[PDB]
Amino acid sequence: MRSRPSFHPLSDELVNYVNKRNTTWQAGHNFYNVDMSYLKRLCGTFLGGPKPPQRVMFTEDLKLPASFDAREQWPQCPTIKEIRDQGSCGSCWAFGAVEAISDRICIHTNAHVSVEVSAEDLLTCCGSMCGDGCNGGYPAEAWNFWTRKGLVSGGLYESHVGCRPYSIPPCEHHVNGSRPPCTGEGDTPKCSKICEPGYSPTYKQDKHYGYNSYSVSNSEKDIMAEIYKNGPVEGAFSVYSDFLLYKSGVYQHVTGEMMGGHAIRILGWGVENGTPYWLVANSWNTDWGDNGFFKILRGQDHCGIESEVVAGIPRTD
Repeated sequence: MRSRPSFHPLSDELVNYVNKRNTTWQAGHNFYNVDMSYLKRLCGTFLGGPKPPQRVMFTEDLKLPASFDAREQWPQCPTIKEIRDQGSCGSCWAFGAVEAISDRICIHTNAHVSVEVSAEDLLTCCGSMCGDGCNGGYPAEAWNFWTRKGLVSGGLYESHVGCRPYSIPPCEHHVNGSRPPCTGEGDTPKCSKICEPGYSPTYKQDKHYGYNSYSVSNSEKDIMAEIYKNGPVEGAFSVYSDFLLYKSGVYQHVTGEMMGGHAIRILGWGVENGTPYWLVANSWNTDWGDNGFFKILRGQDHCGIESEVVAGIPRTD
């Protein structure tokens, strides 16, 4: 083994090609002046590991809709619209986890009470359990740590929102070459069991605990029913070099190298011109894709999209 890290990103010919082929999506340049170490740490999820049981979806007598956008169902739970940034930290497994966890609280805690769960608290305080912090991690075990120990509040970098807000700064990858090259590097922040000054409750007071962690079957129908009945879920999929260039439409892998495994948050679905899809949000800001979101081919375990859906339900009262 010998992973060769370097640079010289996603060409134009890659974009141009993806277009001339006429797949269900159109490319463009998202990352500019970025180091391939960046693009890699961006995809920070290992695939498989410790699948949590199986939410035996009671599907039979549940006339699901043809299309659905969780942002439109629960409009009072804004966490659903929010797109985050993992920085050059393969903290995405922690991201899909807390992004959804955040929604579901507002949804199950009486669709009326929002809080941004700290991707920092989980990223830094979990441990081998979840894996390697910014170097990759197990989505399954994020949910599990939530249920296990809980997660305090904590919004975007320098947002000053919550117990522990993400201290890892984002890089302007979607812009200018005059600034510093975005090298995907750094280390995992140290687990500081303490909220920032200004915010009250304390840390222990602020910890939100889940009730259980579970796997949604590998079934389009089942996944749809988890999302409809309980809100967004967290999945994962293999990122090929062509995906980083996604701009709009329904993503279907055409060309590209197997960059790595990256986690996600599925919040909806639909059909875009005879092309069924899943409405998913990313952890690489609002400049990538369509306002941070992208649509991937549904019902074909495309890139493993429907094979790692883990979800959880919060503890009542």
